[PDB]
Amino acid sequence: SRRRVVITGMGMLSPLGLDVPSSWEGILAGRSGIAPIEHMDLSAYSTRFGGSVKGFNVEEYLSAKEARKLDLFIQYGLAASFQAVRDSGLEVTDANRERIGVSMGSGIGGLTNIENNCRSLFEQGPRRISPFFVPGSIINMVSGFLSIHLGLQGPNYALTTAQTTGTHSIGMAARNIAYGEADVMVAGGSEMAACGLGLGGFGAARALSTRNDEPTRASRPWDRDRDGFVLSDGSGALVLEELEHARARGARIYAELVGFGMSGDAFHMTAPPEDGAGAARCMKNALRDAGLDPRQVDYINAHGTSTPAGDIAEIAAVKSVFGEHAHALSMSSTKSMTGHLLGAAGAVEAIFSVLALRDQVAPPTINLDNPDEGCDLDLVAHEAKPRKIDVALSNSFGFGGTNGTLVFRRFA
Amino acid sequence: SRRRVVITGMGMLSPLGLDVPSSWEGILAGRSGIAPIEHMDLSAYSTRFGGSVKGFNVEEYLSAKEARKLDLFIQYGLAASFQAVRDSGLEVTDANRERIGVSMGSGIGGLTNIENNCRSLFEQGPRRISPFFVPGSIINMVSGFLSIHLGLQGPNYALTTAQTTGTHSIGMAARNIAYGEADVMVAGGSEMAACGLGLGGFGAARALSTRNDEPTRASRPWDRDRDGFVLSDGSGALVLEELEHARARGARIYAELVGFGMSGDAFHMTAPPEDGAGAARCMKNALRDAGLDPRQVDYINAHGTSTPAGDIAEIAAVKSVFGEHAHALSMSSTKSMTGHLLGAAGAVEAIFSVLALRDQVAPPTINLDNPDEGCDLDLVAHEAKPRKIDVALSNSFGFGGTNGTLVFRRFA
Ligand SMILES: CC(C)c1ncc(Cl)c(C(N)=O)n1
Ligand SMILES: CC(C)c1ncc(Cl)c(C(N)=O)n1
Ligand SMILES: CC(C)c1ncc(Cl)c(C(N)=O)n1
Repeated sequence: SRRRVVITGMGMLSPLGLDVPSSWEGILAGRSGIAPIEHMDLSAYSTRFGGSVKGFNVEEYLSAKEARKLDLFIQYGLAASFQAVRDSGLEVTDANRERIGVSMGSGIGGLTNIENNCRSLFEQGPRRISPFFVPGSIINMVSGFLSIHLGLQGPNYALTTAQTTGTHSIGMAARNIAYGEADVMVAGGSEMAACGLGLGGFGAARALSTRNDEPTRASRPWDRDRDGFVLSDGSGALVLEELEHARARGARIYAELVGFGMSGDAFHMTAPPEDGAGAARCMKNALRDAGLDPRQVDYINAHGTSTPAGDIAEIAAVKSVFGEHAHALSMSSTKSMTGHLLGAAGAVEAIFSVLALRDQVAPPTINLDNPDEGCDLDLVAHEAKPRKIDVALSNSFGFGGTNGTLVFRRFA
Repeated sequence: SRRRVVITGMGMLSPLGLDVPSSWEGILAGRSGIAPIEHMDLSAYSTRFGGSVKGFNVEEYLSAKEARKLDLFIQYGLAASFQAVRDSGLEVTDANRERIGVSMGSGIGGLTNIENNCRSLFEQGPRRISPFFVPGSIINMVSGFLSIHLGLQGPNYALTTAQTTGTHSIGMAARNIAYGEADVMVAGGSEMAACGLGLGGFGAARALSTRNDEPTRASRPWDRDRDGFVLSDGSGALVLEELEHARARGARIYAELVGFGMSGDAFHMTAPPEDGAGAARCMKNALRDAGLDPRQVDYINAHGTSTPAGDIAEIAAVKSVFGEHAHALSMSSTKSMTGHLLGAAGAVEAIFSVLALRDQVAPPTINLDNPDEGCDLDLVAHEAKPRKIDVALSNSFGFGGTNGTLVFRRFA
């Protein structure tokens, strides 16, 4: 029968820091991680800024021999995973290695490496493709390399559900533990899509903010002057652990994962329905999964991408699920500060939701100068709001109409 | 407890055929779908052959306009999925659409689209990248597009576990149903990596057979003259359905899905351990999941890729798990005929495992002219073997040491 799941360790790379505490300090101070991109020339592009990871030292985590063969998204995923496992205090042994698995996902994976090898192929021929091209680029190799480095022999897989990846990865890893398939899972996501194909492709879809002259103001969820999402890089990883297994080893427990919901919009390849019907179905699934009255929800980490249709669909979904209580909870988009980490969005946002619980503070939605029509909830405009938070919900919505909701609560 | 899961519908594109019965007819006749790749200059490449889908007509499924937006791997996944749903007879309604979901995966995703958009970007700059590049290339768009087309509102996700994708997708979809998160799932995988990037990428790792003179003899699992796997394209989709749901509407049931096993080798990025210890844990996990003794297994659809180390690891793993029964079961690699469909391998091989049960016949391992050292199991060399099959296993063992096993049983 279904076991309880707690969070015992967290790890992160974000545009705000090279770990969780540094990222969280940035979140609570309303700091932007968005800046013009330096790692390539973007003068031909309609968007030239993003949330880059600043000063990432892979030689804190991996031999340079290994690092040189792995896409940045794998390096970022391993870094966050290593942080999370160290943070957990968990020791891997012959007695437990079969019971510890990994589910680290990505939306796109090793686009930079694939682009770079495509350029080699076209200009120079196939003999110039890297021998490490496949294992260094495909999405499942965060899970793969983490298992090899730590000796994890439990379920080993990867999700790819676009902007919902991190939320799905964490939810389905919790189900693995709940149902007895594992006692521990390392789960989350990683993304580094900031190459010509990534910025060019989202640019071709007119999905990105073009606020090149004021990048820190570009990401403005629910603001009347929003003009698309900001592309950001990084990773989130959590150690999920069965409750009794955590208790038995004296683990520090951050929070309990009580609820997971999924749904499909079955509406449009890229656009959310205006009424947020699929998002509402997904949150209701999650609240019923957690055995909660919707009034128990104190804080929502919104998807809040700063798109015209996405931001308003989320207000419509929260109002439909929570009714009058929609005016009592706090909802914020930390994408106002971090931008959109795509496959890693749900992973860093789950961590922010757990830290909202630990610290009893709703993070701000920065740049919310002029809330749009009907965006009249507590969106924690501009400044962090200390408040009672027993239950936190993290939402993600993705291309394909794919929705995920995670429900966390304080653990006593 | 747990609900029972049955197979009510199947769909396929393979190198042997454009549907299940044509593909299966090729399998039982020992036909090869391997040939030199056409409409492509592979002069500078060390491998110039593989398993192409021949004569695929996407306009049987999609309008020309909707097909132009989607990578070939997505088109192939949608063709298999539509076939599977049609085969099942299922009627989607407002009363059941929240209980019907999708988990169709891919190993490598939209390399063809990535190539063609790289060409545009490198030659003409980012403003010539297709607007549909991102939503038409990402792995979760088979699940996305299928959900939108059929109005499926159930769990909507995509796995990417390299060569294990199709096996994991089907197994985790079976869990969704068993644990009451869905009544119906469409599950499996699709792949189209016979672009330069796939032939070039696997070729740079020297993972491919280079038997260009005789492509049909290239894929020769357990034969002493094997020299790596053969790259192939296509898709497999199953309709998985809760047993009472299937009985209530009078569904034709092909077989029961009784077991799902996962493990991680935690050994190496691309090569299995010599003794196949991970593959052995995974098969034991699958049989435990099914409450079956190894003695009850009649038929194994091997991973059987035609790599020197992979093939010998699987023999060791089967001898370890099955002991005095390892010679009584029959084990074959249909990759001897189809080549290696990577993420779709596990999907088409689950369908071949179900059909082995329906028709009481072990498909052949063609090209097994000279079994290697210690490859003395019943490998069904050369020709199909009619026999008793109550229980059939399908194994997938991929990059990152990620393992999956499905256990199917006759239903009556
Ligand atoms: C199994 C037989 C009846 C068959 N032949 C061809 C096709 Cl394409 C299909 C299908 N499921 O769409 N089914
Ligand atoms: C499985 C059933 C519904 C089906 N689907 C597709 C085809 Cl092609 C046929 C047929 N050949 O009459 N029958
Ligand atoms: C990229 C190469 C050097 C590499 N890096 C890390 C690992 Cl863990 C392995 C492996 N054991 O398969 N190989």
